Amino acid sequence: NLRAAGPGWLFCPADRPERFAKAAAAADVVILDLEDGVAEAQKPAARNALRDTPLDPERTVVRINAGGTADQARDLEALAGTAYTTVMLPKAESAAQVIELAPRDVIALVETARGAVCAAEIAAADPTVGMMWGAEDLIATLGGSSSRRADGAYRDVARHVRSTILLAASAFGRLALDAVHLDILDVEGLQEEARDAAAVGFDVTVCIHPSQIPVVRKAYRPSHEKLAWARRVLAASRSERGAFAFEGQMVDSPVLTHAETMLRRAGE
Amino acid sequence: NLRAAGPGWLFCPADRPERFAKAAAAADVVILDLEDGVAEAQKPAARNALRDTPLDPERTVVRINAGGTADQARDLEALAGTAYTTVMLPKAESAAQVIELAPRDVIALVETARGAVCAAEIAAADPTVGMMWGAEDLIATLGGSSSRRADGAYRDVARHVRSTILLAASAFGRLALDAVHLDILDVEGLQEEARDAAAVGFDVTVCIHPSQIPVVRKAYRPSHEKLAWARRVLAASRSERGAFAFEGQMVDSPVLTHAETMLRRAGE
Amino acid sequence: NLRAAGPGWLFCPADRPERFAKAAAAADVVILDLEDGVAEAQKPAARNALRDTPLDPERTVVRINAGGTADQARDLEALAGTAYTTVMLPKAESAAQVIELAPRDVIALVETARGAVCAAEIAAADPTVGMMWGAEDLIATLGGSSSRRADGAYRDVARHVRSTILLAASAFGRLALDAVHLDILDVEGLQEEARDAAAVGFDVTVCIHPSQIPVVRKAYRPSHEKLAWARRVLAASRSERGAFAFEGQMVDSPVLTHAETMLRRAGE
Ligand SMILES: CC(C)(COP(=O)(O)OP(=O)(O)OC[C@H]1O[C@@H](n2cnc3c(N)ncnc32)[C@H](O)[C@@H]1OP(=O)(O)O)[C@@H](O)C(=O)NCCC(=O)NCCS
Ligand SMILES: CC(C)(COP(=O)(O)OP(=O)(O)OC[C@H]1O[C@@H](n2cnc3c(N)ncnc32)[C@H](O)[C@@H]1OP(=O)(O)O)[C@@H](O)C(=O)NCCC(=O)NCCS
Ligand SMILES: CC(C)(COP(=O)(O)OP(=O)(O)OC[C@H]1O[C@@H](n2cnc3c(N)ncnc32)[C@H](O)[C@@H]1OP(=O)(O)O)[C@@H](O)C(=O)NCCC(=O)NCCS
Ligand SMILES: [Mg+2]
Ligand SMILES: [Mg+2]
Ligand SMILES: [Mg+2]
Repeated sequence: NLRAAGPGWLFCPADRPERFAKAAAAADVVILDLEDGVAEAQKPAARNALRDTPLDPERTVVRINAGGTADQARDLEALAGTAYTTVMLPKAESAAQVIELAPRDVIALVETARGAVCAAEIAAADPTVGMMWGAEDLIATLGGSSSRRADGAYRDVARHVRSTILLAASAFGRLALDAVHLDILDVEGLQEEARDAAAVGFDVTVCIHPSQIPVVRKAYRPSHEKLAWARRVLAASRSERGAFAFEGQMVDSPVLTHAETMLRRAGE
Repeated sequence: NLRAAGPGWLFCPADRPERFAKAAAAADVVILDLEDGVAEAQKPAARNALRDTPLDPERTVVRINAGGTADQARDLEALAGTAYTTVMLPKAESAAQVIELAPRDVIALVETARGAVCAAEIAAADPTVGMMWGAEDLIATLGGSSSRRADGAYRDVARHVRSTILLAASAFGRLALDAVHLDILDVEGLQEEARDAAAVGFDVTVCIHPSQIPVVRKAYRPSHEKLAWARRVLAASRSERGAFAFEGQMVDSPVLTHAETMLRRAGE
Repeated sequence: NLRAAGPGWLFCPADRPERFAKAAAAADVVILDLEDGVAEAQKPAARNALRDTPLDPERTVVRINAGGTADQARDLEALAGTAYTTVMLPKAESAAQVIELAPRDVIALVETARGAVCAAEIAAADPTVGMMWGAEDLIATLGGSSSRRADGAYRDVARHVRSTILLAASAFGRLALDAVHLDILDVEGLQEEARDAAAVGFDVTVCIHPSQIPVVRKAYRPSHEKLAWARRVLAASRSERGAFAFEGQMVDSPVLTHAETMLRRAGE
């Protein structure tokens, strides 16, 4: 039940076991990384550390290597000596890549054009429990050079893939995870992203530094002004029958659902 | 031939029959609503109203309840006592949901992640004559809480689904209907939306208040500046062979088509 | 190997053979146009010009007419008398339209809703070596009247299709070609577009005037500021193993790939 954890998930390289406990303490869910966070020469040591420094398997996911690679094979061998049951699959590009990871639960990280093109097949695969997107491998594999424009906003194709993943995940009832914010000190930019992610239905914002978790948790709580409105409209709705105008707005079922969702997030 | 009616379509709850004639007078097409506009407890009375206060079936559509619901069964039973032949299907999620509504004409309202993912299949279904998108059920079903950002623009996933629906509809020659504007007094925002809808090829902007119709109709006629240009380029084109530069712009077939479409709209 | 040619491709109407050598001199690759650049009445003459005034077939593409048209038939007949082996297919709408052009290499120009819906199938077709998108026929066929909003940006549906084609192209290892800039003297607007195109992984910006070519070649060279950063981060990486923080940013494999890609571009 990762769907009950909290929105602040945190990457930690698997070759840094001295930080595992810190990460577990700071975050709702830790993603121990055997992939791009760790250099090739350091992967074997990272795998040893996984086995030798267990976190709670109910709140820890392991990002393994891409399908068909020698590393993934070594990863799955190492995982056989752990109690970890959920993995994150990078460069997820087909349903088959997820299905071969049975009986583990899988979070598919779509971060290539092929993955975007196949997002719905990947989402529908049986072991999938969530979908994440990655802007940086996406731009890298497209042969590009930057995921953001001068003003910091994501370039269109990244914005496009983010929506693609959110819909693919939601269409098949999977968790949706938003991309990492690479500018560590940029709490302002992270706050804006997290608030928007929360508004559109993402379940999680993945973080790369523990200082980011409190920003993400706060961002997933609706503002005082949003909560006041949620309260007002739901109260007025108790006296109405069908569509009605409230504070100049046409309100009915899905709008009341937004209000309920806001109060739910405030409560939990 | 809804195709031949104006762009101003107007929802009216079916449990408000004293407003039917008003709605029919103000709008090009009326959508009598048996779904979210009407509370569950009032649906039977709305169904009775549908039978007892008929509107011109050549300019009226009935939004029924979602596929697989007991409410949709009751709606279709009530529909049997009417002349209405076009229905709007909310939460359209598969070609099958549309096909089972034969022999009626169907406008598919895609307002869920699954709908967006399956948009093209829904558009290609035989009884489909139109596609609409719905931002609020979309966000609600995603688990989100806000369809628009602080400055009022639709969030990315809504913009994405809008374009998805326009393309799916056009690829199969269906009418495309743009989403409702819930801020009733926000004539400014409606105007902005409706002008853009007209410019990209939407056939209709759906309205929730009769005061919105005049705004939509005006927004769908190109501005004086656009029409002057259309006239100029087309005049110039009659003495042209192939691509040519007009007022510093490269002009060929599709640009001339744009100009003709403007003048056609001014004509209509 | 059009992939090894620069990013500056130039359309020239096939009924203007006195400009062929000029085109060839200015551009990296010339696209000789038998479609919309040429009026129907001038097409047979254009076809004679193609035969009578040959360009280097290793650096020339021919845009033929759409699938199923009498004009395409005549285009292919005319082409049998040339050494041209790559064609551009306008209004590309299915894999079948591409496959029937074997054994020639095909750049599929997607510029209709159907094309956008079928983009991945088109890209995957065996003869496809490139995908381009066309904003003006897109709006034209949707029944719209302008591809850009007041401030000059492309409307959403065009931005949507652009990303769609970039992903489809890249998912199947095809060249990705960005859309023409119709405002000839707007070199500032072209610069912005081309820089973004290069940043997200487009291989080509297609031009309609030889004055645009220098702008495009310059835009595909990363700025002094970006190159400075690429040098720094890659130098720093040779001292690191795995993810590291550089100048406040989380850095790992794909980001370093971005840097390498910038330097590769500066080298070319
Ligand atoms: C980028 C990174 C290497 C920075 O290292 P750094 O220079 O040591 O960062 P800081 O100096 O700001 O460290 C601050 C504190 O937080 C800790 N910390 C930083 N990142 C951490 C992480 N991902 N997990 C656990 N603890 C972390 C540090 O250990 C340090 O703790 P301490 O002062 O109590 O000893 C680190 O943030 C990191 O590993 N991020 C994740 C990278 C990753 O996994 N990428 C793969 C997918 S994007
Ligand atoms: C939101 C709503 C309930 C507001 O009702 P309201 O409080 O009466 O709004 P107003 O006071 O501004 O109404 C003004 C006039 O316009 C009429 N009117 C308002 N909305 C109307 C509608 N959708 N159809 C017909 N007439 C309408 C009212 O009857 C009133 O007429 P009158 O003065 O001649 O008697 C109403 O706009 C409505 O029902 N909209 C449609 C809701 C819907 O169908 N949602 C589902 C799909 S999104
Ligand atoms: C738009 C167009 C007709 C402009 O005509 P124009 O008025 O003659 O252009 P200019 O006056 O700026 O010409 C300037 C010079 O560039 C040349 N030139 C302009 N466009 C050229 C082209 N597409 N190919 C080769 N040479 C071109 C002209 O011959 C002229 O050369 P010169 O004066 O050194 O002898 C011409 O640019 C053109 O044909 N563009 C392509 C249209 C097209 O192919 N559309 C279909 C796909 S989008
Ligand atoms: Mg990655
Ligand atoms: Mg709805
Ligand atoms: Mg075209």
